[PDB]
Amino acid sequence: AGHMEKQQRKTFTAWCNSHLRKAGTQIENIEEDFRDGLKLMLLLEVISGERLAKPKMRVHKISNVNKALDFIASKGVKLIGAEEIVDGNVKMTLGMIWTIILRFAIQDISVEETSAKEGLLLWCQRKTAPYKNVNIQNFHISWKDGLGFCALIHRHRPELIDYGKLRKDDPLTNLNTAFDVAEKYLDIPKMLDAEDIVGTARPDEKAIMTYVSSFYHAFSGAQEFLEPG
Repeated sequence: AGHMEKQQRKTFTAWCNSHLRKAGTQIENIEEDFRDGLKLMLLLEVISGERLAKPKMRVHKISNVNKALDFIASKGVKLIGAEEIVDGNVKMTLGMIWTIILRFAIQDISVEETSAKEGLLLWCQRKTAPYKNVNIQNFHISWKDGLGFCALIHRHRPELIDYGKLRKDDPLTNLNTAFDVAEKYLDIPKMLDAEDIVGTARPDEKAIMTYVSSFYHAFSGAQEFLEPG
């Protein structure tokens, strides 16, 4: 339970499905749908463009999950436990998906010889720097009023948002505007809940990084496989 888990369940699920839809499927319950490892394997194949080992019981689920872990390991990722994944351990399942997001969607981001998390932050800063009422300094409260998200969109597609009519003191509108526009026009699923952001002063960094990284991939064209489906 908890605020962190709630945000991660929403964001991670939406991110996974932005890619799984390319493979003709999707998960519908992150606490249950990776337990048999099939969808975990399919997700890895979609975002890497590589072919994993060929995929109904206990060790059958363990085997598929292990096939997924083997692939992750061959890509340099640390490594939770296969048993805990098969058993539906929420914390560990979310942690595993985060390691996948970090490795396959953020780690390889680079701007002005800066990479991974710092690279993504700098890209955000470069894109939003022109806007006087935005000041991205982190992956949490800097995005709370919603102008940052609106700025990322406006910098790439000025006709989608009338930036000058955005008022910092109406964050619900700023957030909903960016979220709806990104979903409709950019194919970036709503990974964040506007009302829930207004209700906190500590939005989850991993959830925010995940969502912003999708804007990077939607606009850069840097990594074909990471573009939203």
